[PDB]
Amino acid sequence: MTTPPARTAKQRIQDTLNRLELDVDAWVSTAGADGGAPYLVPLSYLWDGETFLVATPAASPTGRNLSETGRVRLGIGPTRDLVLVEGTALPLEPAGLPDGVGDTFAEKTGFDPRRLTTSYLYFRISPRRVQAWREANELSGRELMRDGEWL
Amino acid sequence: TTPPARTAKQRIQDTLNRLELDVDAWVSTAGADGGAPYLVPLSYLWDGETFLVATPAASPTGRNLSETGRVRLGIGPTRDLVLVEGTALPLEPAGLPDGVGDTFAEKTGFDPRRLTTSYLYFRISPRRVQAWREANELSGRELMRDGEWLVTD
Repeated sequence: MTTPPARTAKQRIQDTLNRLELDVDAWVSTAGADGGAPYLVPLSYLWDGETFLVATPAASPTGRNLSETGRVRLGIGPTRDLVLVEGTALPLEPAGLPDGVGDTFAEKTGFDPRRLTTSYLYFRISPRRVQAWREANELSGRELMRDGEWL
Repeated sequence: TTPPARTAKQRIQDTLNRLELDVDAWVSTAGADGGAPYLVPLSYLWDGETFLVATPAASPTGRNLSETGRVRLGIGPTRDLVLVEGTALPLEPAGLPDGVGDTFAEKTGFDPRRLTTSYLYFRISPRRVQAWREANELSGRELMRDGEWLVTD
């Protein structure tokens, strides 16, 4: 076993899409609206090929930060074979979520916010930047998406 | 199969082993001006008491750490996670305690003291730690609060 050469954007994108399809959990990094207030939690996600869907209690720090700021970073994969997403989050009421999407979320993740009595929100997160890199080798071409578009 | 939920004493020992073993952490920070999250993995050294990370002073992480002093760390593989909330203080490469720079370099593979780019080390004092595996361990996941490991009364 050795270190593979820096990836072609094409091969990195393929690897990145496979990862997003396979993994169930992401590190979800947010910040308080009032400054110097980082927050980090793991959440299960549903990826559909263009946006992520997650769910958290509306009153959780994360819920509040996604609701109040709309800004999120996702860390997915091993730290030496990572996918980092900068995204924008919009809240969705469980009661309004399309039936099939709700069902798919619950099949993928093993829980269903619609049935929980604690007030949850779903958040649909639209990727704006995506970085993927293993090693220093791959820092330079790490940006795979900028402004919602694969490069 | 899903093993029964670990006790607090065994979780703590397992958590300490994980901290001693893993090389990298997901380092979560925020800008001073609000709604500005930042996330990146960095290498760390854990000594049983504090974490030590190093980054260019001018990196987004370095700037957030310097300006805000607050950090969250996500450590461990899938469904065996450790989540740390901590406060961070800077150490110049020339102001490390004796022996620490060497230990850091051996653990991580790089030595800020020998690089031209201006690095800071940050020493992170944990205040809260949570650790859990499957859903059955959501209960009992908090292992440190207010800077003290939790020991049953």
